[PDB]
Amino acid sequence: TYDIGRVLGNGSFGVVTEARCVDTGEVVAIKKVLQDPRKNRELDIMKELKHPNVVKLIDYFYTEMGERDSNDHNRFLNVVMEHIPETVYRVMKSFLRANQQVPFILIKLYTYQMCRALGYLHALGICHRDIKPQNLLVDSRTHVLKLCDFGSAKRLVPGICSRFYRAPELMLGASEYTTAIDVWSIGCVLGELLLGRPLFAGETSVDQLVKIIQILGTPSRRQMSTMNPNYTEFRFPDVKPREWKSIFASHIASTETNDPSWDQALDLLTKFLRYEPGERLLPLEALAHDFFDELRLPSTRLPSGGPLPELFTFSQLELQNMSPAAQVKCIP
Amino acid sequence: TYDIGRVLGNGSFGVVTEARCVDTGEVVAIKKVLQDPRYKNRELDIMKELKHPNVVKLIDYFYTEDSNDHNRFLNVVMEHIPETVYRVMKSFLRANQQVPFILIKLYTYQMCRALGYLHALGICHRDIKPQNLLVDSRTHVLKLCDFGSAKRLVPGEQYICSRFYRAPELMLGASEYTTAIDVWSIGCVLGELLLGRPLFAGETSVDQLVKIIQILGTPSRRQMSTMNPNYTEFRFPDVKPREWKSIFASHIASTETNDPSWDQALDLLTKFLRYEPGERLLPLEALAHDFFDELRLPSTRLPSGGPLPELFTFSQLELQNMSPAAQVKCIP
Amino acid sequence: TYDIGRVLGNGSFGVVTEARCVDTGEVVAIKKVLQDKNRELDIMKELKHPNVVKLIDYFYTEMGERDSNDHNRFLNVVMEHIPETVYRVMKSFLRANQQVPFILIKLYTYQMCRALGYLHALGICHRDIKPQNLLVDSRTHVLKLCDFGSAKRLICSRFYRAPELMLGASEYTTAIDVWSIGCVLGELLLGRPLFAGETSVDQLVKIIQILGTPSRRQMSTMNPNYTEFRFPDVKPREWKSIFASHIASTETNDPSWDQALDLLTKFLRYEPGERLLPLEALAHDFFDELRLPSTRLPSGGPLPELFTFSQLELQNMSPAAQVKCIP
Amino acid sequence: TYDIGRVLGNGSFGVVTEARCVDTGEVVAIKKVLQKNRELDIMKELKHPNVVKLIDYFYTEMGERDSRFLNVVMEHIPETVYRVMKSFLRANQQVPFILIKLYTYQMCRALGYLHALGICHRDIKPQNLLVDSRTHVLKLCDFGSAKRLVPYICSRFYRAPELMLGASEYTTAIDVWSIGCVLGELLLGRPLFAGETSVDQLVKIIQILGTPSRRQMSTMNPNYTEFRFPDVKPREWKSIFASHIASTETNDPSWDQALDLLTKFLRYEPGERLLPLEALAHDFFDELRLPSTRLPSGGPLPELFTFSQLELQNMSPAAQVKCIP
Ligand SMILES: O=C1NC(=O)C(c2cnc3ccccn23)=C1c1cn2c3c(cc(F)cc13)CN(C(=O)N1CCCCC1)CC2
Ligand SMILES: O=C1NC(=O)C(c2cnc3ccccn23)=C1c1cn2c3c(cc(F)cc13)CN(C(=O)N1CCCCC1)CC2
Ligand SMILES: O=C1NC(=O)C(c2cnc3ccccn23)=C1c1cn2c3c(cc(F)cc13)CN(C(=O)N1CCCCC1)CC2
Ligand SMILES: O=C1NC(=O)C(c2cnc3ccccn23)=C1c1cn2c3c(cc(F)cc13)CN(C(=O)N1CCCCC1)CC2
Repeated sequence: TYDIGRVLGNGSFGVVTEARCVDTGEVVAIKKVLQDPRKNRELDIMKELKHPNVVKLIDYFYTEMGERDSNDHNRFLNVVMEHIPETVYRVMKSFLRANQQVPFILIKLYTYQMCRALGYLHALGICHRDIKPQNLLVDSRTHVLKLCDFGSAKRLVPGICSRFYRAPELMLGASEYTTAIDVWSIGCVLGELLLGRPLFAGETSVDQLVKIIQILGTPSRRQMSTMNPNYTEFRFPDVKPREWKSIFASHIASTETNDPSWDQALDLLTKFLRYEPGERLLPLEALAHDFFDELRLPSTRLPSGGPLPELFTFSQLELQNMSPAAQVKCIP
Repeated sequence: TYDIGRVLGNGSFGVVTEARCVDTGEVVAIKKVLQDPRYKNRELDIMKELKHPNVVKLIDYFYTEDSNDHNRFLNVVMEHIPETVYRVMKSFLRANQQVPFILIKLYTYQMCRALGYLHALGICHRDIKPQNLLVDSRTHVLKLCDFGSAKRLVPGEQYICSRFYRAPELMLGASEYTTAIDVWSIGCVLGELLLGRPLFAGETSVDQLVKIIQILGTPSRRQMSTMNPNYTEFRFPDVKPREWKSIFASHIASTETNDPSWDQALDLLTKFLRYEPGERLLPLEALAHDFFDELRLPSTRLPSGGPLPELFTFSQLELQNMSPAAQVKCIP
Repeated sequence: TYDIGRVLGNGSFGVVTEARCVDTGEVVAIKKVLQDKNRELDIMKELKHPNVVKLIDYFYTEMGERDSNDHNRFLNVVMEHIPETVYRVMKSFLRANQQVPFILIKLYTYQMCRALGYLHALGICHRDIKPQNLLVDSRTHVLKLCDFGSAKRLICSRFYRAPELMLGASEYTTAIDVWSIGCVLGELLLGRPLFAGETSVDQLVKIIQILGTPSRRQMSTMNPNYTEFRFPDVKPREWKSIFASHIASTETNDPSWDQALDLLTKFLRYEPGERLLPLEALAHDFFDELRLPSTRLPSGGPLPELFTFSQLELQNMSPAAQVKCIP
Repeated sequence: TYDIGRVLGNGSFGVVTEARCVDTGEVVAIKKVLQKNRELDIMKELKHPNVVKLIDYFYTEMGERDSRFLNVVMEHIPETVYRVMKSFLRANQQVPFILIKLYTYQMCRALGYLHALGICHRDIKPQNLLVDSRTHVLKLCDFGSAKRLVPYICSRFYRAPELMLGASEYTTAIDVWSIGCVLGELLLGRPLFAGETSVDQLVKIIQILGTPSRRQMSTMNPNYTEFRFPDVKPREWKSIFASHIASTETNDPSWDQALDLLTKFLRYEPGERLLPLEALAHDFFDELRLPSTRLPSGGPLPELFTFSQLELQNMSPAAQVKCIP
């Protein structure tokens, strides 16, 4: 049913390629992975998701190979998905090359839809576990953002690489963690969208723990125990917490032009990037932040002038995972 | 001119699959990786250079069959060896049996010699682990492979997700290192061969440094900085150095007639696993160690009874990169 | 003693698995069969030959009680491990749309004959020779017999079974293994089974369509209960007809095609008594290439063991065969 | 959940072993196969008085290395028709007619059920027909060869003639032919067409059914038309059992009804072989429908008549009034 043509980089190690569905002429994305045919976690998770900001699962099928053999005729699972041409990663580097900041309306739209998508996932009990700009699909014309790449997602049963966006509890080898690790990533994406470069760029985990400490300050004994208990008494150098207003001072200087956006973005950044995972602002709660107040005004449009994408038709599971204060605030 | 059938696994990015050469009837391994024909492939150029009894032979290579494409598929054809040190180890583990000292000697020797040659060309493998060490049970030949991470370390430049066998300088944001990182791996493999489990098994960059310190002791201020200068004044908790006979006490206990095997292996383990990369015993130099004296006796055989594999017909390049003291000891 | 791992497949009446010998690190095959004395193990203890699997060890494993139930007892036969079969090598070339090179057809057929000649010299009949039983190492191109669950001093296969067996014969000779040798030479040259019928009737017809009608007397040397039994009358075809297309595609100014087919005709004969004996076959011109000193594997390597005949092998070779076979 | 113990033998593939369910103490049979299965998928569909119940299934791993066992758990019954047969054979005695009727009936009803789901068993033989000596219940088992036949195993004596001619395509009638061979052996004390090979067997079939016509031959395998086969005359079933009919006599139509039922089963043309659910209404089973009939033990007869809706749907109207007592 599909013409496979041209490789779109690499997903969860498996290969992702462009494809045309011959019945409709439409282009789709096909991630082919090597499964053992006697159960694939990513595809079972994909079958559950339905949300305005998650890639649609379209079809799936196994490659034939034909060559039988009393060893392993391998077999390849083909997951067919909605094709969206860009990522938040690309839009950023496009603005970077232009030495220009992403407009605050796009930063608001992207962070919102990322938060809403990750809240749904967490409401189903699913943790994406590898949120980074390279996974946040974007449509330049409608500025829809969709989640994708669920090769690392998992239903965290009580009892991954890409290092710039991992939660600090992960870099300390926490043997147990919560869905909050995605919230730390949300903070890192929002952070990079505002800064023009990663907030905590470091080659290894040691290198990053330092850079996080050089900003959040030295973690307390109690904070350290909420991340990894085995390190409750592991002492770090005593660094005093630096504050966002300072790090972005130059950006606030050059850009800022009659906007409280910078105050709201940095406040929202603070509520995401917290050592104690339980103290991190939950994603569906975050939708109510004043940073998104612009998106609920009726006269707000895309910079193009076109209409805003889907933002407000919350499902009941979305509403159920919102505090009463949040439920009143989000109604546009 | 190959019948491609059955996937062996995932190498550096690409997939490796078994294949039959239709001209000779022989079985080979084909690693298919996603190249860009407009650029150069590092792994293939490196392999094109290697000729050594303990490196996989490069047999052939070819590209497999629009604008906006660019992404083509490089097919590298190599010698097929059906096992790894990884598989042999987990084999003995299940039997609650220690790998015999004759094999621990054979494998570590051939690994050192393969890595000594590699260094003599200026190449660094950068990801030595049991899974890369091909083994043939019948001859107990060991060969290096998986050169997707190899590189001719050029002073002045700058990310691997292999966890247990990386050198401490790598787990700090080093950005400059030497071929000594391969020697640290040699130590971890020899360590695991003797212990039945990884010497420093911890899931993250941070957890492992901790596990290494609980054994090697806290690094001195100068030992740090020969690893990563950016962390010279970084103090760790004060751990006392453990004794290898302590870690191996139970293994040393069970195996009666300790002989110098345990003493020579632990002396050789000590000379590999050193914080300062510059103080680590060089791989060809290691060949002359007393641990391998059994390999040089004329009456020594494999446990099967068969003859020992290639061990001593050193090339001229090997000799030039051996201290004169080592050469008289190594040539039997 | 042994670490048991991968299941390689199914032998005669049991499962065969990979295993590591803990003393040596070597990989071996263990055939575990239900000992509910074995014949196969007695047969295995006798065999020593370059082209038979080595018997390495054996031990019993029991599950349950005894006088209570019937518990279980299992014979575990430990053998030399070879990683491929002729069956696998064949299907590999088939997928490639390629003929097995004549040097490998020579090597495999030669070594198969020698093992079966030795086996027969002991008076043993293998009784189930097929590509799945002919172990091969691509690296050396050594061929070894295995799977002796049917061997016997005088089956569920059908494609490589002799015509006498498929006629229900009660008595047979060791020449049933020579028919199987030819059906393997045939598949190596045709790229597909010479006689491939699902059943034990469909198969005789496909044989008849090539060998012609067995004479009144020929049918009597196969199964006497069928002498005066008439079959449809087909005229015998010629192997050069059946292989005409292959002989064209593979061309060459070599006598291999003529020599290979001359050997096929001498193997595949209705009369068991007229079939070329396995050790006599070694002297056939087909294997003259193997006796040249300059010959190598296609790889470039040395040829496997081919000529160091034991004294028993020599006793079962005609004097003409002895001068032709010693290089 | 299970203690795996004594090995009972080999089914279509894999080994079957005795086992105890630790929860109930009950004994069950576990078929362990090396694996979406077909046999397990088919087993999951069947629920009928004369098919083994599938109780459970579970997989064991054993290994964890780069480059599985299905365990099918079933109702345990300690005998087969095969084992009951050798019992009377060794006893120099014929299987009682009430038992022949019971076994053939339950077998027909089980295969009739199986066909109504579109499944073909393809390897019915005495060794597959479980029996309980106490109740004389018969249940089908060993579905490793079953398949639904959307248009290669070594079963010998009970294969249909179209199968022994390797017919690339066939119908569920092959199970009907086996029913006939099982009934036949129950009456004769030995296989009807026992031969070392297929050749020996067609020869034995030809010596009884006579030489097949071209069109009969074309309903089996279109190939081999007008090809081979001497002129052999059809023999008579009453001749074959003449010695048995003497010794027994009985003054009963049992021998006539059995041989009539044998004739309607063992026919070259597959479409002309008596369908199984039809077979239940045959006069042979009239005794099983009498209220005063009991087992030879004195006990009650097993389940025989409480037909599901599908069983009724595949019975001719004449058959339904004949079968309901
Ligand atoms: O349309 C889609 N539906 C999906 O599910 C899906 C998908 C599936 N797995 C992953 C993993 C990461 C990112 C996206 N995906 C795509 C899909 C859409 N592009 C992709 C690209 C590579 C790729 F591999 C998959 C996709 C290239 N590209 C991109 O911007 N990149 C790739 C990595 C570096 C920069 C960020 C532009 C569009
Ligand atoms: O025969 C060969 N010639 C080569 O060049 C080569 C090769 C190329 N890249 C790599 C990376 C790692 C190891 C080997 N290779 C192989 C090659 C040989 N086996 C391989 C296996 C997987 C694979 F993907 C490649 C190969 C499985 N296996 C094995 O023990 N494993 C795989 C990883 C976990 C356990 C260790 C058995 C032999
Ligand atoms: O190493 C060995 N030493 C022995 O004695 C021996 C052995 C014992 N019984 C039999 C029966 C048939 C073939 C070989 N054997 C083996 C042995 C070696 N492989 C085996 C395979 C299955 C198996 F079941 C046994 C073995 C798989 N395979 C293979 O190519 N196949 C299996 C059947 C279909 C295709 C042909 C690759 C290697
Ligand atoms: O209790 C059960 N529930 C099932 O499903 C089932 C079963 C599963 N597969 C097959 C295949 C053939 C026959 C029965 N089965 C049994 C089961 C019950 N016996 C079995 C015997 C062997 C065996 F392997 C399985 C079973 C021995 N025996 C028997 O009379 N034999 C065995 C073959 C030669 C003579 C006939 C008496 C009881």
